[PDB]
Amino acid sequence: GANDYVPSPITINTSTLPVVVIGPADAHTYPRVIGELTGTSNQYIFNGGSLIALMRGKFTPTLPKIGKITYNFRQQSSDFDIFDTGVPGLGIIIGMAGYWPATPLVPINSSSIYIDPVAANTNPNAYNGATGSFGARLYVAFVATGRLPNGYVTIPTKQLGHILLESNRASLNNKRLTAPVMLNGGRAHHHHHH
Ligand SMILES: [Co+2]
Ligand SMILES: [Co+2]
Repeated sequence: GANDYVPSPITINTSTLPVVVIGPADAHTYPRVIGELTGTSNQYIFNGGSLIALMRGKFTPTLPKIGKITYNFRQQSSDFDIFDTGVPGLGIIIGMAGYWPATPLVPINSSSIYIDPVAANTNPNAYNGATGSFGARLYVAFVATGRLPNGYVTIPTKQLGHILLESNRASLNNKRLTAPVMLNGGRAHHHHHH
């Protein structure tokens, strides 16, 4: 049916964090970015309806934010909210972008933001060109916010936030379809030396 779009999560994997080695120069200095996860993408965060639509995606982070940190993703520098994972000593920062490669990375540093098209953040009438899917790219870096144990650190799967689907077709907009933005759990490997 015309509006039978269905949500699909976008996920990024703890297991891709490189081994974290902290030497005497950066030991006990907080906060500090300790590594980036492999960036991911999902073309079909919303997909399925038979009638094409002009769509946009609004992201809302849902973890507690405890501070800010300046960072430039390897995948200018910007401020990012540091979100508390619930694991002592570990925070995360988030960036997101449109699925299409030319769209810019959007730092997560506010209560909610349109990740694509970014024009919608200053124009409430701005949507993506009409098509059958809405997708995104996801970027995450881990932050040492405090002492971490040596060895393997278990990181449970966490929901980072959700994307709300909006459209200039009211019947689709009124569904308030939402898709989870997920950090798949894993183990970080951490070595700390003085
Ligand atoms: Co120490
Ligand atoms: Co080791």
